[PDB]
Amino acid sequence: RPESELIRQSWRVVSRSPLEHGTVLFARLFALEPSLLPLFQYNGRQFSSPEDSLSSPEFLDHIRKVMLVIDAAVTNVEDLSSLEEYLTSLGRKHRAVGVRLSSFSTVGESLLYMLEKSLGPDFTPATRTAWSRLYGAVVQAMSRGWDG
Ligand code: HEM
Ligand SMILES: [Ar]
Repeated sequence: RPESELIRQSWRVVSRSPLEHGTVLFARLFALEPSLLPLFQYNGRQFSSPEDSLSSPEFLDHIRKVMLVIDAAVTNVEDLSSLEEYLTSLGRKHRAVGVRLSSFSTVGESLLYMLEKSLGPDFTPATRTAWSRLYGAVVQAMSRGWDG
């Protein structure tokens, strides 16, 4: 505690409808950083517009994969060292597909946006601070996949 409990309580709301909330996360992401759009290359083709991504089964499967990684982080919030090796290889995979490490800061802001809009009154400054810390720890582990 105390960050721990704020994370578990707030995630309970989001995890009721993961694809709907993850849709908000990625809509926001492309609004902030449109140059992330070409990195989702399924069947060797590029999405033209952000709304094109929302029709792609492969893209929606990636939303589910994202939400499952965040769920594992919440389940393990008391000790994240258990996920470190997995997160390092997840970083390496994203480096491989072309994501720059700086772009994970925009992902974090999109995550915070999605929580603010979902929780409304209930997304307190303490809750924000807890999620920033948890997300920061996840990215620090992933960052090792970009060497060092
Ligand atoms: C700008 C942000 C991101 C981009 C452009 C991106 C793109 C991709 C791409 C192209 C793949 C490979 C194809 C696929 O499996 O759908 C992938 C795999 C994956 N991504 Fe992401 N991703 C991003 C962020 C994230 C985040 C934040 C997470 C989790 C916290 C995540 C979790 C995954 C997982 C679990 C896989 C499967 C990895 C594997 O092969 O084992 N991604 N991502
Ligand atoms: Ar997170």
